[PDB]
Amino acid sequence: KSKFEYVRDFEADDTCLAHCWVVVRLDGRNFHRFAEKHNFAKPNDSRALQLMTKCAQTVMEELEDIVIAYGQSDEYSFVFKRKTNWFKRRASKFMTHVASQFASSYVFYWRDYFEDQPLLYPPGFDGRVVVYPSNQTLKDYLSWRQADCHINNLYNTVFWALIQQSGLTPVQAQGRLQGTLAADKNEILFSEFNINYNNELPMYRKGTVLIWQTKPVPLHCDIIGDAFWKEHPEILDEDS
Amino acid sequence: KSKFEYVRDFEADDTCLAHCWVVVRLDGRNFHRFAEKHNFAKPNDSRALQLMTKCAQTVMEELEDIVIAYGQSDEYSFVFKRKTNWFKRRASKFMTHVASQFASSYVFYWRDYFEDQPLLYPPGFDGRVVVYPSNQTLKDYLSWRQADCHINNLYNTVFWALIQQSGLTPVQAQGRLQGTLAADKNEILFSEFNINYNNELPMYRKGTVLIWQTKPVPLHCDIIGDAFWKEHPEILDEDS
Amino acid sequence: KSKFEYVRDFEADDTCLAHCWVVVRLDGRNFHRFAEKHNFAKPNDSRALQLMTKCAQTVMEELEDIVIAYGQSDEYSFVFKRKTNWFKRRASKFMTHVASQFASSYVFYWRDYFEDQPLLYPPGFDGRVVVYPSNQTLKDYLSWRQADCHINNLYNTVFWALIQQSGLTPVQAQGRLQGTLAADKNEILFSEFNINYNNELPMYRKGTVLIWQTKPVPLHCDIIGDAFWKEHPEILDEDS
Amino acid sequence: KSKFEYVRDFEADDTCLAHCWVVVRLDGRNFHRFAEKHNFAKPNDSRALQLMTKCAQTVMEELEDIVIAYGQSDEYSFVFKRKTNWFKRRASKFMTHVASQFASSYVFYWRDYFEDQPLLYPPGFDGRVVVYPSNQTLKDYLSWRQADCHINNLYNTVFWALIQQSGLTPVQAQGRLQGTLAADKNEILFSEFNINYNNELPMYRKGTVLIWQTKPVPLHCDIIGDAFWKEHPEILDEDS
Repeated sequence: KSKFEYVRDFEADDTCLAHCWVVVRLDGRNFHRFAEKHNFAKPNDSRALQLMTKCAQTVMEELEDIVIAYGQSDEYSFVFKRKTNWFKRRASKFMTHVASQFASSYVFYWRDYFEDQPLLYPPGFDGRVVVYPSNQTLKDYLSWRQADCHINNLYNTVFWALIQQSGLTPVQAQGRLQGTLAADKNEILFSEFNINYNNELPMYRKGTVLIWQTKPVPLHCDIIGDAFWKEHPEILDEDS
Repeated sequence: KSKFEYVRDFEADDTCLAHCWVVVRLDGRNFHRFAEKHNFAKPNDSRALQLMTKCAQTVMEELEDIVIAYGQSDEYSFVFKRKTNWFKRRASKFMTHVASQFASSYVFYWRDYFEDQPLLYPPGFDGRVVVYPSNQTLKDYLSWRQADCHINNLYNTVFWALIQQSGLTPVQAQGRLQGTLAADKNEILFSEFNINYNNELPMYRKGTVLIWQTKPVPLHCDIIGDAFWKEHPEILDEDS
Repeated sequence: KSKFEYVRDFEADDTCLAHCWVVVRLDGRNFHRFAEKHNFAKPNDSRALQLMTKCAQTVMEELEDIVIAYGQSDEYSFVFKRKTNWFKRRASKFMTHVASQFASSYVFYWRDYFEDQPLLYPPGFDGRVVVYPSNQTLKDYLSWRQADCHINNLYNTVFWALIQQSGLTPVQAQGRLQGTLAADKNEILFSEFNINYNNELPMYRKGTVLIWQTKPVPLHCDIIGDAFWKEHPEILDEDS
Repeated sequence: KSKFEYVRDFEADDTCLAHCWVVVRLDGRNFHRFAEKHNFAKPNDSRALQLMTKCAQTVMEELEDIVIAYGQSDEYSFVFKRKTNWFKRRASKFMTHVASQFASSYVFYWRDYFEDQPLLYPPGFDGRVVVYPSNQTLKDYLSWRQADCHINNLYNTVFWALIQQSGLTPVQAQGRLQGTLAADKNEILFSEFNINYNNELPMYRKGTVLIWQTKPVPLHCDIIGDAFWKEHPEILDEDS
């Protein structure tokens, strides 16, 4: 009917390969500018990070089949169990339901974390869907993101200390850090600022992992090693 | 030498066929419940509708290459010009940037339309991407959505009149309307409720179209006929 | 400055999910008619089957990264190792190179198997590509095809015996076999035709597997059990 | 049933955008070597070209919904009408049925064109599927291929004349031709070899077009201009 209904023929199938892990990853859009305009503390800002996590919790509570989420900096990844058929496994549905629910929550709960700082404008989020064929590839993905958190936090902590405390210019801080190794960065934090990196808050060092324990609770533990997985076998062991 | 970086190989290309119209369509998620919980007026609620449009305007102003938007009820469609290469024409990018920016705006500008009614929880939105190969198919798509607005508004107007004014039960209203034709519904509104359907507000009857005139201005005109397109030839005539 | 070159923009990416098994499966097109027209012996014809295998061998020798092939009746499946990047893993390339090389070989080597029977016309082949995320799914796929060979050979052997030896009409044969179980079919072959099914040629019962031993050698063994895989661990154990 | 049947869930949809032109293009695989080994005459070999065309005719006769084919050098393109639903418009089916039927025919009819030259080995063919959204884009595609034929034949004719008649070395011929314009190449053919390019056989200059007139007949006419299309309006005018 309608005579215009034929246009439905143009919708294409975007089904995610069956019995595989489906991950939706979100990145705040132009959050470098968003951070500036909202006076985000460098190198880490607890308000921003906890707001993100609160949004991830909401996504996990409102959508379905998400078994684990991992967030750090301006990103959050959501893993849907592989036997899911939530929306016939259509990529577009995973993407938009996660992206929209997250964004609405970001604004909705903003005041709970930024009681004094006013939200200047509704932000946007970049999103993508990736399918991982195995438990090992999924874990490697999560390790990839956690390792990224580590690399960036170490760099940023020493970088901002050089600026905010040593008085160096952004360009000077960068030059001093170029070519430096992990051990070097640690030595600089210790010698020049009397900072023990390993004592920095767990959230800033490892990021945040959300799992069902029922409600999604936050943890700032290592997920690269086996310990985490051996202790929460229900996640990867699930059927299909 | 990351070692986990190989997981990048899993990202798949979701490029939209070149030189074609790209449409992102959004639908409020479970908005039947959202409407109930927020006391939306039936059959039409100006607050809700105008908030949606405000969101569409924000999406058009913050993203790029959107030449026309059309909304009605709990939906809104965004048309990206066919020569766009905004994000290498990746479907996921169109989807998430539109969905997220729309959702954050929905919460952000809520009070501007629901000054008294409080927002009980951050809503989610359903989204999809469709590629239309020609100007005629794109027009037919828009006509399909506008015709949908007409069909539903006529049905809902008489439906809610039977309930809110005749005292019929939802089930009775439905029974009375089954098998009825468009002319019949019009007759019922006129005879039993002294309602001239054609005099109902334009926004409720035709929905809202957004085009650049620069800023995106709202119009509640017919877009099925040629009149609209002959008057705004810049939209379909653009290169590529 | 060609001016027509822009049509290249329309080519779409059809890359197969990285680090996964890629299978190309071929089916002779309308081979029921081809078999009739070329006097194929029923229920099995060694000429046809061995010609197919010869073709599979040529596909494995001329293309690259194929680690195992399995054929039966009018089909043949080719498995490409998962670390292959042969053609950027484009589905179309796997499909056409396999399909074309197979078809040309079918005609080229025809006389080597049908020395007297003349080829009446060049046949066509149906083809498809499927990506299997794991070793178990790939094995289950091969088992699915071998089991198919078993089910059909048992059915066809008793079916053609009822016709070619009992004088039943095709429709009568079918009626007699409807509702029958595997054991029943075995009983019928034994009692009424003095045929011990398990003694039928291995090729007809299990089909043909091709693996590198270098050249691709034919084997008519079971591949559903673990025996085959434990003995040829190089196939599934390969990197990536 | 089967227990292995679940593997069917892995097959992905590869449907071509509805109501659009579907083109399957084939390129002989490593035909530079094939030409050498079979003593193909340079710059053009009538046997090779006519064999290709014979194969294209067979593809058009055995498959369905192909309305026009265009071939030149070692390639052939097949255009399927846009309202086709032959195989649910699955790319893989267009690809493999065209590639296989073509290849089997190439071998089958080889002797009809190479009566003395023996076929040393069964060749392979590269294949691809492209979807064109409009009549204009389809025509531009065909013009792109015909123009390519022109460009290459002009270059090759003068190139091989320089070698085969002027005694230049391949590397010298190339150097002399670098930087030369169309008019220059024409001047060289005329002045040095007394060759009027425009008098070369139509097949070598324009290639071959196949259309239904019913059977697919060969034509060596221009298809870049409107003349051809105005005279055979049935092709682009067909419904959908």
